Order: sequence, then C-alpha cells, then structure tokens
Amino acid sequence: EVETFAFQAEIAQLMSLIINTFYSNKEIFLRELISNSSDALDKIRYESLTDPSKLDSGKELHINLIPNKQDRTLTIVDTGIGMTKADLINNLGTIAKSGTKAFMEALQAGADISMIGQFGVGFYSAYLVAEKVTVITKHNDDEQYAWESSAGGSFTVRTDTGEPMGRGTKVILHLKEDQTEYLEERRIKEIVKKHSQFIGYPITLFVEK
Amino acid sequence: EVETFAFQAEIAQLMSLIINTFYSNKEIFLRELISNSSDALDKIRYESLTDPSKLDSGKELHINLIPNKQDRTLTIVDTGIGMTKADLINNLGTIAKSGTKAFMEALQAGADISMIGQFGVGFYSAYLVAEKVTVITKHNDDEQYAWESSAGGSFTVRTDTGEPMGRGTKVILHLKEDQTEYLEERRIKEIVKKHSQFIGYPITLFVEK
Ligand SMILES: CN(C(=O)c1cc2c(C(=O)N3CCCC3)[nH]nc2cc1O)c1ccc(N2CCOCC2)cc1
Ligand SMILES: CN(C(=O)c1cc2c(C(=O)N3CCCC3)[nH]nc2cc1O)c1ccc(N2CCOCC2)cc1
Repeated sequence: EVETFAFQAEIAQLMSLIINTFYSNKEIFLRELISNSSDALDKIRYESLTDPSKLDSGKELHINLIPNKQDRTLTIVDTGIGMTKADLINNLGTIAKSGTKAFMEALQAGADISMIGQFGVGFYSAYLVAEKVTVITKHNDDEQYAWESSAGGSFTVRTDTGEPMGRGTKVILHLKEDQTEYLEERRIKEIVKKHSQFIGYPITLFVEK
Repeated sequence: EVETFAFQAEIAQLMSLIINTFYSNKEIFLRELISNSSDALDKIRYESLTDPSKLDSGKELHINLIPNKQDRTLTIVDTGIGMTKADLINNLGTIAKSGTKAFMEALQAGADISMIGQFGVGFYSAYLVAEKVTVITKHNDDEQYAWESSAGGSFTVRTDTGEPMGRGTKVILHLKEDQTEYLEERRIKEIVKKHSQFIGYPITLFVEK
C-alpha cells in the first residue's frame, strides 16, 4: 500500500542543511515551486503541439495558489505534465544528484541558499517553511500518486485514492508554526510580483472566504 | 531542396530590436546558447533513464566551444536531444510567441536586454554578435537538418548532407566584423566563468592550433 524509500545520500544531506541553517530569506521557496510548475506546463504545452490528445486530461494550463489558515497549508496546484511513479521514486532523484552535490560545494564556498534553483534542486527549499510536504501527481501515462516527506532521510509513495485531478501536480506545504506569513494574501502577492512576474501561465491566488 | 519560411511577426520584431539597439553587454549571447544546450542535454539525459536505447546515437553528454578566427565563426556544439523538422519550422516558434511579446513589453517598460533568457527567447541574442546563424541538428526520431537565418524576417530549413553528428545541435555564429573578441580564448573563458559556472555538463573550449 504505502512504500517507504530513503533519499539519495546527497539529497538527505541537502535537506538537513536547509532545515538546520539559520536563513531569514525563506520566501524563495514560492518562486522555486512556481518555476517547477512553469517547467511542467512548458512540457505538456510542447508535447501537445505534436499530439493534441495529451490535452484530453485537461486543456487549461495554469497555476493556482491556495493558502489555508485553518489547516496551516499552502497548496500550489498546476495542470502541467505531472509525474510518473518512476519520476517520484528514482528519475528525479537521479537527475538531482550532480546539482545537489554542486550546490553543497557552492554553499561551502560561500554561495547563498537563494542560488538553489541554478542547481535544479529548488524544490528542497520548501523545507525552509514546511515541516511536511505532500505532493499529489497525475501524468497521462500513469496512475495518480501521493509522495510525502517530513525529511529525516525518507519519503513515501502510494497510489492516491483521493479526488482525481485529471493531469498535473499539487504541492501541499504543511507550514512550520513560525511561517504562517506565507498564508497571507498580501504576502503571497508581494512574493509572486517580486520573483515570478515573468511566468507564461496564469497564476491565480485563491482568496480565503 | 531548401525551404524558406517567414518568422512569426513577434519574433521578426524582436530580431530587428536586437540587431538595431545600441547595447554594449553583448557577451550574454554565449550564456544564453550554453543554457539552451544544457536544456537539450537535460532532456536526453532524462529520456535515457526510461529508454537507454535513446543513447545509441551517443552516450557522451557535453558542450564544445569552437572559435575559428580564419572563418570568423564561433561554434557551440552539444550532444543533447536535438530538434525535429517540426521543432525548426513551427513548435519552437509557437512556444516562443508569448515570451517574445512579454519580453518586448518588458523592454518598453525599461527592462534590460540581458533579461532575454527569463522569457525563453535567449537564442535570439545570438543576433547581437552574428550576421548569420546556421544551426545543424539531429534528433533520434528524425533526419539531420540545417536551419539558417541572417534575420531580415526569414529563415531556411533543408536536409543536411554534411558530416553526420549522431545526435545533438551545432550552432554556428558567423560573427560581425567588430565582434571578433568572442574568438579569443581568454574572452570565452571569462564569459563562461562569469555566466555559466554552474552547468551540469563538461564545457570544453577547443584551442586553435
Ligand atoms: C513534471 N514535474 C512536475 O509535475 C512538478 C514537480 C514539482 C516539484 C518537484 O520538484 N518535486 C515534487 C516531488 C519531488 C520533486 N515541485 N513543484 C512541482 C510542480 C510540478 O508540476 C516536474 C517539474 C519540474 C522539475 N524540475 C525542475 C527543476 O529542474 C529539475 C526538474 C521536475 C518535475
Ligand atoms: C532541443 N533543443 C536543441 O537541440 C537546442 C536548441 C538551441 C538553440 C535554439 O534556441 N534554437 C536553435 C534553432 C532555433 C532555436 N540555441 N542553442 C541550442 C542548443 C540546442 O541543443 C532546444 C534547447 C532549448 C530550447 N529552449 C530553451 C529556452 O526555452 C525555450 C526552449 C529549445 C530547443
């Protein structure tokens, strides 16, 4: 039912560095996640040019930002290409290996944590603000999956029996208690305007009722 | 034999802006092209994880920089995924439309030409230094092609009967007379160190004999 995996050694080391380093410029996590969503959307958009049937699972290409004060969660939803079971368990970790090692070498040489995206491992900056990250994903060629990690060197992958999402990725950030500023509408708008002004897909902020 | 196509209106406008604007920070073209090569290499590397036969056309994943003082050309060769005929004629132009329009709107609003890559149209910065650009490409699923443009609103595409390259893309920059500094070893090294220090593939500079 639920399978548990160890992160690649380099990724586990990067996650501990992120979780334990005193670093006040935490807002970069949102830019990194939106950039990842933009990449997934670019991929499905490109693939649909030669195979329009790839859009049968949904034609709208967008990003939704969903803060939830009551649950203390910030959700980033996109209708990109999504990820396969192989992506979640191995492919993405394999690809991230050289960038993770290079990033850690750069930090040692005095680089700033904000440079994380230049190494293709921006996702892990989510651990600056989140105690747990849950990722629900659906690729055309595979089942709907739930990936999850509270760091500590492991992650889980299971088939997701929850609401179907058609195609794409939903990243659910379970925020740390001192990081609730990222649930504020004005704060999210400020971050998006500063870092993500130039993304080629509509970014919609869902206002809480 | 040789087919001639018009650039999409927005791209033709961007090219004229690039060719006609007084802008001294021309070195960004090399960073933009190396970033494009890195993207192509990421794609083949990722695809090879689920289908290792995609590497039958070549296992080495790298970038070569080849200045040629005698021909006044700077060649950037990569062994990435390469491009199909559809990529050259339509797909890449289609995708670049929103980014090109957005980039031009940003320039109007005072943005710097160096921001070109943030709009996914970095390739066109090649026209800061080149009077003509020739692109030889080979994707696993297609024939070897030669794309070429001296701007002026048109480009050509033909099947290439020249040396086979296995898989990848070769960008040949026919430099403007006042832009020969980009053929100098020290100058290329300076640019690569400043802008491309963090690329996940070997970048080899070929020294002229
Ligand atoms: C296909 N795909 C996605 O569906 C997707 C993944 C996301 C992640 C993420 O990175 N992970 C979530 C689980 C663990 C790793 N964060 N937000 C995401 C939004 C998405 O739509 C995807 C997009 C981008 C990238 N990367 C970009 C940087 O360079 C390396 C590849 C890899 C996959
Ligand atoms: C698959 N592929 C390539 O084989 C390749 C293309 C290159 C270009 C280029 O852009 N063009 C050459 C002909 C006309 C347009 N310049 N140097 C390149 C090196 C390459 O290996 C490729 C790589 C990157 C991208 N883009 C990145 C930015 O975002 C939009 C997509 C699109 C295709």
